[PDB]
Amino acid sequence: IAASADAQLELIGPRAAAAASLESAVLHVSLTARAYALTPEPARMDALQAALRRLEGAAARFAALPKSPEGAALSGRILAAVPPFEKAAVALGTAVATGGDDSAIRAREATLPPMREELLSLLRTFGALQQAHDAGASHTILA
Amino acid sequence: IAASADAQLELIGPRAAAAASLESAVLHVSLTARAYALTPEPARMDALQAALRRLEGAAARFAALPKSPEGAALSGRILAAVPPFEKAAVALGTAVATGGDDSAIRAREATLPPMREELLSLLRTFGALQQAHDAGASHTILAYQ
Ligand SMILES: [Cl-]
Ligand SMILES: [Cl-]
Ligand SMILES: [Cl-]
Ligand SMILES: [Cl-]
Ligand code: NA
Ligand SMILES: [Zn+2]
Ligand SMILES: [Zn+2]
Ligand SMILES: [Zn+2]
Ligand SMILES: [Zn+2]
Ligand SMILES: [Zn+2]
Repeated sequence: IAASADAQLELIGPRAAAAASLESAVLHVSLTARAYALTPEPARMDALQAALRRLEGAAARFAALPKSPEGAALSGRILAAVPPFEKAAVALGTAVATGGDDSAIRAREATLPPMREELLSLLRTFGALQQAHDAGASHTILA
Repeated sequence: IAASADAQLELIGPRAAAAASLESAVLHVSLTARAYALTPEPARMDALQAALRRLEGAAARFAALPKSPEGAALSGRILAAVPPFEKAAVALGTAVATGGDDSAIRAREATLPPMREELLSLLRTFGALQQAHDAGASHTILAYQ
């Protein structure tokens, strides 16, 4: 009861942490993909690959958190956008790795930033709504 | 697209985490203090005690990370708010423990929530500003040259 309330409130820190880590994974993927387009070395290709695994890991962690009703709606949208984003970043990396046109690399890569922006904008809104519901639930328990 | 830019951007996650975690430690000290005062019992004194050590650790993690210039203002004040809030929390505890008068304990208790809400308000403002700053730095870092 008190224990179950406290269990609810203690999700805050981890929920916020998972959201930011998904945020940061989306960034790191964009950053590593851009850098590999820029300089098609082994270490760069490897860093991109590692970034995509980090992204799948962050999406999964994020997916597992209980969310507020508002929060869960956005969450679905966020998670549904992650596979297309990964997919596009994989095509980029592949286009580079296989020696594509400097023009084909440019085109694959140009696809990413609109997806990145959308993904980051949804997570930012998720953070805002969830934190508001956290504040309401917080007050109910401490009252 | 240099290494120095990854290092900058990789601070986002931990900083955000340390902010949420301090937010949570502060709630948790409030929640255990209240529960103790409502129902004085050994495990509840223990938890308030544990919550206090947790808050000192969360403050220390948060104080350790670099912050944007906007944050640095709010930041300084957040951290200075912690000791007074802990000190009040100890005084509520100690009052319940030493066998306080139902009135005096209500007074010490009442002195907590204002301090909690102010600190949490600051923290959330800090989060919003740092987020806006991180979003602008990320954008710039990934801009086409
Ligand atoms: Cl990054
Ligand atoms: Cl709600
Ligand atoms: Cl709590
Ligand atoms: Cl922006
Ligand atoms: Na509040
Ligand atoms: Zn990175
Ligand atoms: Zn709500
Ligand atoms: Zn708690
Ligand atoms: Zn700034
Ligand atoms: Zn942007």
